[PDB]
Amino acid sequence: RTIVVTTILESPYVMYKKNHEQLEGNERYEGYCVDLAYEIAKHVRIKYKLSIVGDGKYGARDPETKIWNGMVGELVYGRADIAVAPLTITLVREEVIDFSKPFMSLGISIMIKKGTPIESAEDLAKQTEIAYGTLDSGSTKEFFRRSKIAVYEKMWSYMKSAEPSVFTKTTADGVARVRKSKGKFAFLLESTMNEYIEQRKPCDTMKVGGNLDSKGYGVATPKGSALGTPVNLAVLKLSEQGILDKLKNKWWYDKGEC
Amino acid sequence: RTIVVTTILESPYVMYKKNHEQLEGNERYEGYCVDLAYEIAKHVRIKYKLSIVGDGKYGARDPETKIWNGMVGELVYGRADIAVAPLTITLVREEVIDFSKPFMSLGISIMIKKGTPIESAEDLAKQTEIAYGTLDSGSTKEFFRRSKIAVYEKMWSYMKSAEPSVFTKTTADGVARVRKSKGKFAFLLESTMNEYIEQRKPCDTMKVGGNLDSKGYGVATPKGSALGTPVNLAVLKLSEQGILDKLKNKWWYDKGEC
Ligand SMILES: C=C(C)[C@H]1CN[C@H](C(=O)O)[C@H]1CC(=O)O
Ligand SMILES: C=C(C)[C@H]1CN[C@H](C(=O)O)[C@H]1CC(=O)O
Ligand SMILES: [Zn+2]
Ligand SMILES: [Zn+2]
Repeated sequence: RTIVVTTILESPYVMYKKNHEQLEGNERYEGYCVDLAYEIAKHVRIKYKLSIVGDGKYGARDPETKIWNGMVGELVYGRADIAVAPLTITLVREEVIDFSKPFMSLGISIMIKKGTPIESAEDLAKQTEIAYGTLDSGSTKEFFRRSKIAVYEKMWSYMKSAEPSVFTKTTADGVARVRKSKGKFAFLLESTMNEYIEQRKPCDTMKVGGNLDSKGYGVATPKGSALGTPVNLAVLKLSEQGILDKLKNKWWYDKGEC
Repeated sequence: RTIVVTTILESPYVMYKKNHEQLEGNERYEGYCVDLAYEIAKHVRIKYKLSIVGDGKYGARDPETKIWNGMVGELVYGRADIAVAPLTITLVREEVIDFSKPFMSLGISIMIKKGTPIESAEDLAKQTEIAYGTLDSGSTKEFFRRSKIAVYEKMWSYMKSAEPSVFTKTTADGVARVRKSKGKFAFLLESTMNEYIEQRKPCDTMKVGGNLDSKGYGVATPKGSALGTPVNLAVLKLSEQGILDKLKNKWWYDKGEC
């Protein structure tokens, strides 16, 4: 009866509240995706419990074992009913779970320390004084691994052999590396996280140039679930009421520190 | 066996070629959605025929008869297998047909003649010297009709009573009215058409301000169709190959006249 909603810690989508150790159940979390889960549950009329995904991953298939990890895996193996997180809509995931229409749009983008002489991906690809990298797993890394576009193929060729490794484990690590590189590191990450960080102190990063692609985050359910259709319609309803726009403003811009 | 693909004339999505009267079948049309139909058909492996929708409408339900008109109606009543056009993904349509993930993103936007002193929707709502309106039917008009947001409610209140009528029948009429108003008419229309027109001679219009909402166009199929899943995956595949970006550039920007 109580619906299991898998998600993952990532600012400002899902975060522990400051006093979370005094709170219980859903009340210990806050963020965009926390607010979105509450609005979807009200429209679909369900009771639910937020569960943080055990392995801390989003979702990819191990090439050797064929096992799906992360939140995707939770849905595929029947351990969760719905995933609500910044889970990028990609063909390999859509083949195994269902995604709602997108609740947020985004693209891969470039984050630099203010003053770095880079304005585009082409600017990065042409040189190597300024190192650049992606998270060590995820949709952005796969974008580069799989691209057949000249400039991105060149970038992937550089990133896979660069030493020391240009890959980072978490968004916070990628950000700290831009901040502590003295302008010699640029981080390639989703425009949404890039936009959020650009409004946080110390106000020393910025998003530069256009995005390299155009995609969306979606709410995900197992294939065949009776919740899929109602969740999808709930997302469109919230879009048309202006609620997704209000939530983005609330968590990115209303209390922007810059 | 041959798949019926319903669509509609709208530049630069679907247009007759200059010598179309000497050509037959699919070869008489060209445009973004013509190229998109060809790429989807190749991936899904189907033979198809493009049919221009008889009533020249996109899709809405008559409040008296309950009958669906336009391309949506063609799908619902079984007269077409797929619709490929700038058909906006909206909750009322998604309740009755299936949409693919979005192949293009867009929002309602404002088109002005160069020099008009308007930079936002708030600027329009505050005054009446510069008249403003939408197409007489479609998603944009319904956006305003249904909005509960203060500024848009005020705009809808003005538009519904304004005399002479601020509504127009077609994009071309709305555009001609901006061009022939001497700066006293602004047209509210989807950002995609706004962007296209801004690159056509005489180069005297522009898109101003941000978009008022954020949505997408989708390829549509009847509910239950065996083509729905393969079409959806085809759209994601083309997105990830960069083909949707290439097609947008081809039809909007590569031969831009401005
Ligand atoms: C935060 C992470 C690791 C996630 C979020 N969206 C992508 C995903 O759904 O794969 C990942 C980021 C990216 O790959 O840059
Ligand atoms: C061209 C037209 C009348 C269509 C295209 N997209 C919207 C639709 O799918 O309703 C309409 C435009 C708009 O309402 O501004
Ligand atoms: Zn704790
Ligand atoms: Zn003819």
